[PDB]
Amino acid sequence: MKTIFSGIQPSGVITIGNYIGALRQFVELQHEYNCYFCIVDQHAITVWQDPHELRQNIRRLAALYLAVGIDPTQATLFIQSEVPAHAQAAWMLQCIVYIGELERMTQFKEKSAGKEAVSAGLLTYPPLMAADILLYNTDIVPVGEDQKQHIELTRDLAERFNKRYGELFTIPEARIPKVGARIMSLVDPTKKMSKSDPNPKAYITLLDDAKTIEKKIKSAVTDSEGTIRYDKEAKPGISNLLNIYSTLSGQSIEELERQYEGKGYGVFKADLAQVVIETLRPIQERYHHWMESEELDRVLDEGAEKANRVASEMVRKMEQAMGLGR
Amino acid sequence: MKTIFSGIQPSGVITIGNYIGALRQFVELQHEYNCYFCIVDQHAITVWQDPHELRQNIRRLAALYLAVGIDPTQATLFIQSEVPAHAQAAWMLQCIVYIGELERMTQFKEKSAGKEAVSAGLLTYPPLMAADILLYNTDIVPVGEDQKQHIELTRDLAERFNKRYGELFTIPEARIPKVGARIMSLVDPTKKMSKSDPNPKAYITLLDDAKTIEKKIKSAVTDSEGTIRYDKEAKPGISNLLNIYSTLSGQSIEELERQYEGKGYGVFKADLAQVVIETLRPIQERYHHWMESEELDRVLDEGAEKANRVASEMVRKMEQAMGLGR
Ligand SMILES: Nc1ncnc2c1ncn2[C@@H]1O[C@H](COP(=O)(O)OP(=O)(O)OP(=O)(O)O)[C@@H](O)[C@H]1O
Ligand SMILES: Nc1ncnc2c1ncn2[C@@H]1O[C@H](COP(=O)(O)OP(=O)(O)OP(=O)(O)O)[C@@H](O)[C@H]1O
Ligand SMILES: C[C@H]1c2c[nH]c3cccc(c23)S[C@H]1C(=O)O
Ligand SMILES: C[C@H]1c2c[nH]c3cccc(c23)S[C@H]1C(=O)O
Ligand SMILES: [K+]
Ligand SMILES: [K+]
Ligand SMILES: [K+]
Ligand SMILES: [K+]
Ligand SMILES: [K+]
Ligand SMILES: [K+]
Ligand SMILES: [Mg+2]
Ligand SMILES: [Mg+2]
Repeated sequence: MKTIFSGIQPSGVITIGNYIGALRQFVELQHEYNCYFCIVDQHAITVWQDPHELRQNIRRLAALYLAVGIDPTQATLFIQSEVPAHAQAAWMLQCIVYIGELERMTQFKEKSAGKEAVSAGLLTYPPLMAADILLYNTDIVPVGEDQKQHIELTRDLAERFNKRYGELFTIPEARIPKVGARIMSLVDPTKKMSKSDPNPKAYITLLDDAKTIEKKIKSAVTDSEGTIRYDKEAKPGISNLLNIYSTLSGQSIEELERQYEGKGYGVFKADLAQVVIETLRPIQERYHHWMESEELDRVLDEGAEKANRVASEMVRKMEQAMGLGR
Repeated sequence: MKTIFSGIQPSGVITIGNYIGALRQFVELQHEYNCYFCIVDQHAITVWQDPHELRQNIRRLAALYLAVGIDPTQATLFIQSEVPAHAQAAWMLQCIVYIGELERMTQFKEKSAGKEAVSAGLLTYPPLMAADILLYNTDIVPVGEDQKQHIELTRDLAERFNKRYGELFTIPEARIPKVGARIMSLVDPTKKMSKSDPNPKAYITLLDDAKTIEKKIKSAVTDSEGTIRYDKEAKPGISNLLNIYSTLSGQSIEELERQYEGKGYGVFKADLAQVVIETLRPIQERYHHWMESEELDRVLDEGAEKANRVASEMVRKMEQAMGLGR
C-alpha cells in the first residue's frame, strides 16, 4: 500500500476550486492508500493572517475535511504546527535548496510581484512543503495544476539529499486530475480561483449560503456572444462555468452545450447556482455538526500523535545522515 | 537577575579569535547572570559540513566550552537541534522578517559573494539566530563585533512581533568587548580570523599543538618596516599580533611596544607563539579529559531538558499570539 500526503492552507474558507481540484479526490483516495491530510497553518502565515480569523479558519477547515467525507479512521488528519518535525525538516531542506531555485518559483513570483516587502516565509514556502511530503515517505501527492512545479522541486530536493547523504527519501509523484485541475476566478477568468482573493466575488466558498452563491454566479464575468459553448480562448468565463457545471453535475460538456441550445446566459447561470447550492447542502449540514462538538478536537489530537510518531522518526534519520546532534 | 544567551557554530574547531571575542567572557558572565550557551549545529549546516566531521566538531565544541571553565551547574549548555522549539520559532520569525532585510546583511553578502549557488539557509541565518536569542527572554548577548548587525535585526524582529501581536519578547542588547572584538586573520590582516577559513594558516585553533602554533605565528604576514608598534592603517598585521599578545598576556600595548624597542619581528613572533601555547596548555588538558568520558553526554542531556522546558513554553505563547494551532 502506497502513501498519500496532501495539505490545504487555513488562509480562508476552502472554495469549490479547492474542492474540485483536490479535496473531492481525497475522499476516494482514503480507501486505496495510506493517507495523511494536513491543515498547513505554518504555510498560511507566510502572508499576514489575523490571529482570531486564523484560529477559526483552522477549526473550520478541519470541520470541512470531515464534513465532505474524510474518515478519521481511514486517514490521518492533523494540524501542521502540532507536529514539530515539519519545522525541523524544513530547516534541513532550507540548507539543501538554493536561493535561485526558490526565486524562479511561479507562485513566489506571482504572490510577491508588485509588493514592496514580502516575508522570507513566502520565499521558503517550498522547503516546508517538501518537508510535509517527504517526512512520511510519500508516493503520491494529489494537488491542483498550480502545485506541479512545487512537487517537481520536492523531487529534486529528495534526490539531492539522497545523493549527497545516502538513500533516505521516497521520490514523490504528483497526481493531478484530468478535469478541474484549475478552476478559474469568477471575476477574472484568466487567473485561478483562490481562497485568499481580496475580492469575495472571485470564489464560492463551501460555506456560502444560497443568496450569496446566486449573486456570485450571476455576476460572473462572461463575453457578449450569448452562446453557451466551450471555448477557452474566446469564451474563458463561460468555459470555466461549463467546467464547474460539468464536473459537479456529472453531465459532459457537450451534453450541457446541447442542453442549452438557444438558451441565454441568464438561465444558464441561474441553473448553475442551484447545482452548486444543492452540491454544498449536505456538506454544510455535516460541517455544523462538527463545529458544535468536542469530537473535532479528539480527531485532531489523535491525528497529531500518529503523525508525530512517523515524522519525528524520519527527522532522526535526517539528522543522522547530515551529522546533526548526536 | 538578567539572562544571557550566546551560541557558537560547530563549523570547525574554535579559534583564539572565538576565545578572545566571546568564549573567554562567557566564563566570567556565568556567575553574574542566568546563562544559556548553545552549540548551534542548525546554523553550521547553512553551508556544507561533512557529516562525520560535524558530529565530531559538536562533541569537541562541547568539550571546549567546559574545558575553558563553563560550569554546567551555573550555565545551561546544550545543542540547538536537540531543542525543536528553535526551528519552530525560526519559522515564525521567517514570516516576520522581510527578504530585503536578509539580503542587506553583511554576513550574507560576504559569505555568498562570488558563489554561484548558496543555500536558502545562509540567507535565513538571522531569523534562526533571533529565535535562539528571543526564546529565553534574553537581556544580554555577548558576541564579537561582526554580529552587531545581526543583534540589531533581532531587536527589530522582536519589536515588530511585539507591536504586530502584543508584548511578548524582551528586547535584547549586544555586549561587545572593548578589546579583542575582532581578531584578524594571520594571513590577511584586513579580514577577521574565521574558523571556517579554507586556509588553516589563517587561524589558531584551541587544539593546535606547539609546533603548529609556532609555524602559524612565524608565517603571519607583516610589513617590512621592522618596528614593533601599533598602527592599524599602516601595520595591520603587527597591530593584530600586538592585540593578541596584549589581551592574552595582560600587558598593555604600550608596555609591549616598550618591551620590544630595538627588537625584530622574529623574536616578537617566537615569543607570541609561546604566550599562545602556554595559554592553551591547561585548556587542552581539560579538553582531553572531557572527550574521553560519558559525563560530556550527561551535561548535554541535562542542558537540553532545561532549555526545552523554557523554549517550548515560549513557542506556545508565540503560537497563541499568531493564532497558530489551537
Ligand atoms: N482554482 C483551483 N483549482 C483547483 N485546485 C486548486 C485551485 N486553487 C488551489 N487549488 C488546489 O487546492 C489545494 C489546496 O491549495 P491552497 O490551500 O493553497 O488553496 P488556495 O485557494 O490557492 O488558497 P491561497 O490563495 O491562500 O493560496 C492545492 O492542491 C491546490 O493545487
Ligand atoms: N575574529 C573574531 N574575533 C572575535 N570574535 C569572533 C571572531 N570571529 C567570530 N567571533 C565571535 O565568535 C562567536 C562565535 O562565532 P562563530 O561560531 O560564527 O565563529 P567563526 O570563526 O566566525 O566561524 P565561521 O567562519 O564558520 O562563521 C561570535 O560571537 C562571534 O562574533
Ligand atoms: C497547501 C499547500 C501545501 C502545504 N504542504 C503540502 C503538501 C502537499 C500538497 C500541498 C501542500 S498544496 C500547497 C499549496 O500551496 O497548494
Ligand atoms: C554563532 C552564531 C549564532 C547562533 N545563534 C546565536 C545566538 C547568540 C549569538 C550568536 C549566535 S553569534 C552567531 C555568529 O554567526 O557569530
Ligand atoms: K486570509
Ligand atoms: K469571503
Ligand atoms: K476557462
Ligand atoms: K567546515
Ligand atoms: K585546521
Ligand atoms: K589590525
Ligand atoms: Mg494556493
Ligand atoms: Mg561566524
